[PDB]
Amino acid sequence: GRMLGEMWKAQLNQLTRQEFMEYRRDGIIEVDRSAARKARREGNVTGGHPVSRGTAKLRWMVERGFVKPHGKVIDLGCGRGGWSYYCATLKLVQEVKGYTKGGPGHEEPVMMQSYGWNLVSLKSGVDVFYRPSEQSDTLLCDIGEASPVPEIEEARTVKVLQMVEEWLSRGVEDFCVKILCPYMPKVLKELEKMQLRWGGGLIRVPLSRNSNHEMYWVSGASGNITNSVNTVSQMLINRMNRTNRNGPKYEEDVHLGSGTRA
Ligand SMILES: C[C@@]1(F)[C@H](O)[C@@H](COP(=O)(O)OP(=O)(O)OP(=O)(O)O)O[C@H]1n1cnc2c(=O)[nH]c(N)nc21
Ligand SMILES: Nc1ncnc2c1ncn2[C@@H]1O[C@H](CSCC[C@H](N)C(=O)O)[C@@H](O)[C@H]1O
Repeated sequence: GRMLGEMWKAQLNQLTRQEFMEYRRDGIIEVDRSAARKARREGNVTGGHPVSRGTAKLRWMVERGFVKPHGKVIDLGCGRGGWSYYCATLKLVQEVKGYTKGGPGHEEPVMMQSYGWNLVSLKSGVDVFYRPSEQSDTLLCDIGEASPVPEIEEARTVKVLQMVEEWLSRGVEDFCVKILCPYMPKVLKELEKMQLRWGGGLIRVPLSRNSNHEMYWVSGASGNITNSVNTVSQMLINRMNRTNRNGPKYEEDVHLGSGTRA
């Protein structure tokens, strides 16, 4: 038998494009980024606007205690830097190192002056899958590229977990790791072993789009992995089958201020 999430992916792939676009943001929470997009086009780096939607997703988890960034934070796949700049605003964070691939088709780090920007060092041109691990107090990873083929998303997710395993073995106190495809067998098998060793649990951020099944493995959660994943699959399938669509529920984006930290 298959996990319900496999069903969801098959049904997702059968939507027309118009159906898909009507579904992907139906009933999710979305922060309004109109001012942020104007800020990046105007080079406004002091207005507190996050560089991406990712900031609001990590804020959601941090304010619920699912991860408590502190000390030295390493941000794997930092992209423009939304997670890294957010952590540098936090009282217990002392240093943020972000690594991302960059180059054609990939986001380059953006230089911002949000609060605590001077604690952030972002490095492009870095393939984290071949980078030696380093010590960290907080380990973040937001990597996982979508595909219509669930076996490709499965393999991509397993590769992330095998990399994270090396970084966690350095001794990490807090973590938050994107699980792109949590319902496929090879991901479940690996995650269950890694939960046994390192703890944590899977959570679904309601800012995630209905067009993906992404969940985050976070140190400040617990709970059965199979049940957590199934709960998300049923929600996403329920939303796909309720065809009176409303678009997202809008909320306010994070304000990251400006200024250096001592
Ligand atoms: C093919 C996919 F399965 C993608 O593998 C997944 C994520 O496609 P996506 O790039 O939007 O990812 P998403 O936006 O959710 O994630 P974030 O940006 O928040 O990180 O949706 C499906 N998909 C994309 N386009 C279409 C489409 O035209 N028609 C249909 N039927 N399915 C589509
Ligand atoms: N092998 C790899 N090594 C390093 N970065 C990678 C990678 N594969 C993908 N990435 C990067 O992972 C990034 C995920 S971006 C995630 C959003 C980010 N947390 C924010 O808040 O802005 C992408 O920019 C992508 O280019």
